[PDB]
Amino acid sequence: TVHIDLSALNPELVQAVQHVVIGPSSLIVHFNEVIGRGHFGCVYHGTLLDNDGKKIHCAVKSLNRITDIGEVSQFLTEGIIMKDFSHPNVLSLLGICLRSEGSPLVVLPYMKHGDLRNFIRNETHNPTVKDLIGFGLQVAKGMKFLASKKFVHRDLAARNCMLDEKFTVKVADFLPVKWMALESLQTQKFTTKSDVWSFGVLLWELMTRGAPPYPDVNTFDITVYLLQGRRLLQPEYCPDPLYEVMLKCWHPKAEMRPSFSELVSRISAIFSTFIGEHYVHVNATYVNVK
Ligand SMILES: NC1CCN(Cc2ccn3ncnc(Oc4ccc(NC(=O)NC(=O)Cc5ccc(F)cc5)cc4F)c23)CC1
Repeated sequence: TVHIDLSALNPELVQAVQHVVIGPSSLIVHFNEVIGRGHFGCVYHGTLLDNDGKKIHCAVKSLNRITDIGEVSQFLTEGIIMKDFSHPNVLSLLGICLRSEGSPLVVLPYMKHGDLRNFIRNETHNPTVKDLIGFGLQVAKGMKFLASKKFVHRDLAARNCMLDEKFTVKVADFLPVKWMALESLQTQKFTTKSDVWSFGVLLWELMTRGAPPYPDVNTFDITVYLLQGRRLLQPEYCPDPLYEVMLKCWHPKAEMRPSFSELVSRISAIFSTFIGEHYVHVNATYVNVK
């Protein structure tokens, strides 16, 4: 029972929130266990009673409160944006259950290992070149899926990719100038080819085990830096063929950049050549760098 006129939302718009709803008669939320509140909502640990037995772990997403109906359609329209995202490498929506008491919730599958960036930066973890390339391969597969749905991410980065118990990457979304294409920096226009550029930066984050891109650069003022004729350097443990792909992702002519289908293809080949014997270590010069 909220004190806001919600049905004044977008009928012939957000009516699909029903054929996706999952009655509270099966979802248990743990408001005491907070996994993390990014900035525009609190995320807790949750459980789902699948049908009449199967219980499953998950991450419940909720918002502040009354800042009007506008932001309620924003949190909903979005969660519904994931509804059609049926791909193993894309973070999906379990459903949306409604109490309407002052904060609707979106149910996501729990990601045991959190985000790809914190996971790889972890010194207790021991990824090989193969594992890191594999994570990158999984990201390209999800992006290949998203591009096919004509969905432009606009914010692809290791911090936005989630990792689950089976080590399956789920591309997700929790101005990032350092991941932006030259043409986007200049004309604020985002495209799939601009995601490919961000994917090239993401591969660099992976091979550097989460070092921040261009530490030394003004940020913004990245445009002037790139225009001087610069790109991120090849990480120590990055295979040449992979750096070559990174260089392609950062092509000056967007249309000249490989598609995500080509990226999956190219990267699956590179990945196939490694056996898991080359361990990737952290770079002394990147450590502690923000
Ligand atoms: N970097 C942060 C740090 C905290 N961490 C919280 C966390 C830990 C474990 N989990 N498990 C699940 N979910 C956890 O948080 C969340 C992680 C992602 C989302 N995403 C959305 O709400 N929406 C989308 O992703 C939309 C979208 C989907 C696909 C796209 F290609 C583009 C956009 C919501 C969360 F709540 C969590 C998290 C990553």
